[PDB]
Amino acid sequence: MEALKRKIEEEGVVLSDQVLKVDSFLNHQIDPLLMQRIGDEFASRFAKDGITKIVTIESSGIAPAVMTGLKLGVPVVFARKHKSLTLTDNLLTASVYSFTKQTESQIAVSGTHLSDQDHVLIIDDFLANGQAAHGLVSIVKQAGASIAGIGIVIEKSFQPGRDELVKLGYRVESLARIQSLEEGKVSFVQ
Amino acid sequence: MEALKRKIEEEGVVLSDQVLKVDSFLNHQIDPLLMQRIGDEFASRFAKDGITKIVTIESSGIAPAVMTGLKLGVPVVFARKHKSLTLTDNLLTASVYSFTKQTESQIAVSGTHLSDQDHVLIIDDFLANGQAAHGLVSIVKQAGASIAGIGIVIEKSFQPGRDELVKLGYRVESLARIQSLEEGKVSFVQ
Ligand SMILES: Nc1nc2c(ncn2[C@@H]2O[C@H](COP(=O)(O)O)[C@@H](O)[C@H]2O)c(=O)[nH]1
Ligand SMILES: Nc1nc2c(ncn2[C@@H]2O[C@H](COP(=O)(O)O)[C@@H](O)[C@H]2O)c(=O)[nH]1
Repeated sequence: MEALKRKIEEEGVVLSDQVLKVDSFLNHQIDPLLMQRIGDEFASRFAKDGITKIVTIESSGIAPAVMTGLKLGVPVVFARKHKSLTLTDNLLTASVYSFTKQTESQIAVSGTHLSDQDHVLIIDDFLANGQAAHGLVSIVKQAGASIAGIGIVIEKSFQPGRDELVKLGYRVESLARIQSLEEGKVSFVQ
Repeated sequence: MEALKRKIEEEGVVLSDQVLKVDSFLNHQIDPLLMQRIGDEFASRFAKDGITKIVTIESSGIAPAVMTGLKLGVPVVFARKHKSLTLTDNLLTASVYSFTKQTESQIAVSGTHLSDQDHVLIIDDFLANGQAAHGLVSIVKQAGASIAGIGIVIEKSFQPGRDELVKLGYRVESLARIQSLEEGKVSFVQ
């Protein structure tokens, strides 16, 4: 999206050659209109895939995912952080290593919100090493649901996440693909 | 909001005398259409208040706040969990005791996303004891901004939150008001 690309160029802040900060419009402060466009762009790409539900992870993935679900007319389920001490009957879980925090946590979704008849569209804000995406894929398959694809708002093409993810055979749609972050500048994939 | 009250009646699950679960459409799985209606209702109520920004807290408040922001045409800033062990200046913080998790945590907002020029609409999913609301109000005042009011999706009128905020001179707009959760049933305020 030229709209997303421009937002990144003028508002994004290059933390290092490995991290891009977009707190002004995606990760802390949210630009609703831009989110609507993002959701519409995602819906367009999966319009005829027969998606029945969208799955994301709290909390940055929520806005993009909700707008997408609004356009496609399907519910949105967001995975939540978990680790608690008790018996959670029918709870889909997965271990995810945070790329930005370098810590490991467990994400989860109540089994009751996903069924083997669901054809899911996974959505998330960033794609780096692919940990979060794999985690989501794992949760969806645990419910016996099928996966129509993976929508990413910003993908760092220079990181292994993308290549490792497409190995599974799931269609990966990244709205903005960054080739480099070197020299405090964002260069998109040509 | 009749549409919201019906959702609560048919899908809401009374957990205890103090907690209502609505994981099927508001807190885990999200119903986008309903979120949009909720967003428009809030926007309608504050249509002429001169709102410049919305402030909420991750993660359940995000969806209702974003739709409100889309309708009103303003940005949405969501407070995030923060380690009192961290630093970062200009950072606006508050201490919130989670009604449902029953644990204390620090929430924070980058001071760059709020200015004394702002006129804020605070939004959250539930109102119980007023803990989260008090945290957002503190953060907003820390930035020197003014407050139009607090939009709440589901209020438990039988708990102290609303009375406390009202007594403090804050406008409270709750779309659904519950008078009691006793006997495992939802009874709205008449
Ligand atoms: N803000 C921001 N978050 C990132 C960036 N790269 C990765 N992440 C965070 O890390 C997760 C993606 O990492 P991955 O699972 O792909 O290894 C996302 O949930 C996201 O919050 C980045 O450049 N900027
Ligand atoms: N799902 C759910 N969350 C609640 C309920 N009561 C309080 N909360 C949670 O607690 C916060 C409100 O509590 P308060 O800050 O007003 O004491 C909200 O952010 C919400 O996540 C409830 O009955 N059901």
